[PDB]
Amino acid sequence: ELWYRQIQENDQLKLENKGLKTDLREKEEELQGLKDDVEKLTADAELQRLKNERHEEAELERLKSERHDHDKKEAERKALEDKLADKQEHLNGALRYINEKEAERKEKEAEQKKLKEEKQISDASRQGLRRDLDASREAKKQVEKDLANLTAELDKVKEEKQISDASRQGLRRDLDASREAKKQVEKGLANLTAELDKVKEEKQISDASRQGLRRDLDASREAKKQVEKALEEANSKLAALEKLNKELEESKKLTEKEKAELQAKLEAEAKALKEQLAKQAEELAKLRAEKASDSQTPDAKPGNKAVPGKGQAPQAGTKPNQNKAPMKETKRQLPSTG
Repeated sequence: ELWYRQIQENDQLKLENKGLKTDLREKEEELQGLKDDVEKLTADAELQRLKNERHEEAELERLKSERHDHDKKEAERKALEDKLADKQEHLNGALRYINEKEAERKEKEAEQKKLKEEKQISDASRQGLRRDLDASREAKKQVEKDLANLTAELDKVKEEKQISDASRQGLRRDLDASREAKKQVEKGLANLTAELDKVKEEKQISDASRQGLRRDLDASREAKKQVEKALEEANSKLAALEKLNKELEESKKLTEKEKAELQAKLEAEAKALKEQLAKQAEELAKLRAEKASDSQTPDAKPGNKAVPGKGQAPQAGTKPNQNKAPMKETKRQLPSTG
C-alpha cells in the first residue's frame, strides 16, 4: 500500500480524461465520469449490461490498465463479458433508431432561423413530458421482471409485444389525447391557446387533464400487468391436485369408507409426490423462459434416496454403484453421517 515519487498529487481542478487507447472499445473509452463500462467500450455490451446493471464494476478500468490491472488484455474478469463484442461479419442487428417522440408542439419554419414564440404550445410539451410520458414507460417497461412470462406455455403465439404495446403507443395517444391533459392543461391555464366554445370546454381544464391521468398516467395501470402469468418456483404441488383429498376429507367429517379400491389414489399419487415434492422444494422449470427438466429424476434422488446422482454418485444412496472420481471419502470411508 505504498506511494513513491511523493509529490503532492491527488485531487485537482477541471476534469476531462483521455483514452490510453489500446482499443477494445469502439468509443467512450476509459473516462470515469462516462465510465469504463458506462456505454459501449470494452465490456459493456448492449442488451442490459450498461450502468443499468447493479454496478459499474464491469466498469472495465483495464482499457488503460490493460496490462496494469489484469493482463487479460481487458475483460473476462472484472467485467464478466467480452469487450464491446460488436464487430465481425454479421451486419444484421440492433436497429439504430430515431422516432417521432414529438409532443405536437407548434409547426415551425426558419425564415428567421426559426425563433418562433412557443409559449403554451411548449408548456404543453413539458407537461406531456410529465403526464403524456411519465407512467407511459413503466407501462412500457415490462422488460426486467415480467420479461419471463409474457407468453406462458402457449405455442409462442406472440403476445409479449401486444400488451406492452399499448404503452409504446402511449406517447401518441398520450401525446394527443392525454395531450388532452396538455392541450387543455395548457389553455385552461389561459385562453392564449385556442380553447373550444360553450361553457363546458371549461370543466375540461381538469377533465382533459383526467383524460391524461386516465390514458397516460394510468397507462401504468392498463398495459404493464395485462400480460401477467407466473413463473415463480413453478410448483405448488399438492394443492393443484387437492381434489384427491376429497375422499380423505370425507373420512373425517362423517363415517364412510366403502370400497377401498378408490383409496389407491389418495395416498398413492402422494407416493409419487415425494419425488414430485423434492422437485418442488428445489426449483422451477415448468413454464417456458427456457425449461423442461434437469431435476425431475436426474436430480430427484436427494430426499428420495438421499444421494447425489451425478458425476460419479457418492457411496451413499441405499444403492451406490461407483468409486471412480475426485470426492470426499463418503461411506466405507466416513465424513459425518452418510
